[PDB]
Amino acid sequence: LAKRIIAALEVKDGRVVKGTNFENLRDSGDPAELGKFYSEIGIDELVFHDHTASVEKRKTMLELVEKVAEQIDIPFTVGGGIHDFETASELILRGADKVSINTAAVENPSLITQIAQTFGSQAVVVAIDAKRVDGEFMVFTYSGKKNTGILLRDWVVEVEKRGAGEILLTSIDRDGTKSGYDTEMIRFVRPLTTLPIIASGGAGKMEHFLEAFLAGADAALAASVFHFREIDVRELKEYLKKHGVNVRL
Repeated sequence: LAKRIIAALEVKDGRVVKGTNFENLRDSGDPAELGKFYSEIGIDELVFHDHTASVEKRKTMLELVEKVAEQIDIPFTVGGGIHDFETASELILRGADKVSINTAAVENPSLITQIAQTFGSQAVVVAIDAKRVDGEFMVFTYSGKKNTGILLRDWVVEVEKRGAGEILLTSIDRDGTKSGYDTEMIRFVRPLTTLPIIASGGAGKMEHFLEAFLAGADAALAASVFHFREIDVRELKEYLKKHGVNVRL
């Protein structure tokens, strides 16, 4: 099955947060320029997660989307504080291919269906942040601050029922570490859904990507390993292809 390598760019006020090690760029903090660069070195898709203050957030995210869309021809997803249909709609119309929803989806699962009814299931990425609590995988909202008491098992099934197109599955246990993707979590989710699963959290070395794909991920997302050039994207794809993973070269 075909596998995707996805770069996540954390943004705020139209700037990439903590930038990159790429000396070749005019501006290593320019999300559009960085996105273009990633598409040229072989990234399959981009995910932008915005952290801009409330007063300028809506306009800032729309400007980001417009600027990014001019520079790239590969799919991109935008998210971070999308709480209703109109916000999602404006972002897709302005150029995003997909939107990520998380806290708002948990609080109002019909939001998934609402977006999907106009933009198709393929436009809706449900980001699920999960962690082990007393031996069970639980869903967390508010940037991992709130244990919802909802079992990951139940939420995955509901997300697909509501019409999501893809699940962006972040293990809070691994996110920010470089210890590996949470392959147990990925394997737990795999049989519960037909949807593409984007593995997120824990990437540290090329072998972690192989492990994630063996676990049943359809895509693997990473940020700082790419931005700080711990992993070269071309080298990663060549590595994965060598070991039998169907990646696009």
